[PDB]
Amino acid sequence: ALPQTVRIGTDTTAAPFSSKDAKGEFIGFDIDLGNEMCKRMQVKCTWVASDFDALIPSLKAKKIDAIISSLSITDKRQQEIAFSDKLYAADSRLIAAKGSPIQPTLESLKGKHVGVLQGSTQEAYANDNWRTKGVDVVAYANQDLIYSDLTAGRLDAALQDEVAASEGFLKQPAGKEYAFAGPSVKDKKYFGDGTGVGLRKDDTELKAAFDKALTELRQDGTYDKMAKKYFDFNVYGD
Repeated sequence: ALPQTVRIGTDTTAAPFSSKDAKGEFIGFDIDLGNEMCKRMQVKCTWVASDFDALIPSLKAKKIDAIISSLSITDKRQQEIAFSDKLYAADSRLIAAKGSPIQPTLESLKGKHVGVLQGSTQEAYANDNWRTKGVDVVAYANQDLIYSDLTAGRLDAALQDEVAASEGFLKQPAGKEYAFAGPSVKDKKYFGDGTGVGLRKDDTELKAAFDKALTELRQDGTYDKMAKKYFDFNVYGD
């Protein structure tokens, strides 16, 4: 049977997906999707704040019943847990000066100076596709110096998480004359097949319930209306 109340863990340091507001309520697109799905499932849902690295251990231990915390659908996680259908994309994307002809391709980037945060999935993507194929990819300890070097002209482009970059640098003053160069880069290995509700593999009824609500709230326009509160682009992706 479904839980009497579904405990959903989430990391509230992740605006505009999951944070706390001035009255201590959970807010964001993850919260909006979770709340809207639980409603269509006709099940009680309780949000549970947790560090991100605790979420999958708490789920396996049955301390919670789902995870909605921008949890990327990767094959390695798919070895230990289940996911609903995709909630939205979590892909990466190049940033460069406005007007840059740069594309996220070997052919475009060869000879260009590309920065990535050391230890990130962006660095990993950049290593296999670009660094090892002869692109000058430089890893950085701190994101602040990536952007500083970009605006200084020391880099030509930075590979960043799309939404993080869209909400951070590109809305800050220093990013005013910067834009995404080309489209997002998609790769399940490194960025997952979007994010989804994390669930225990044995909880097949719960997965079906989330997937069903999610399809209905997408088809009747609710997904698009809720996403418009935070994003001026196709956050769902393909």
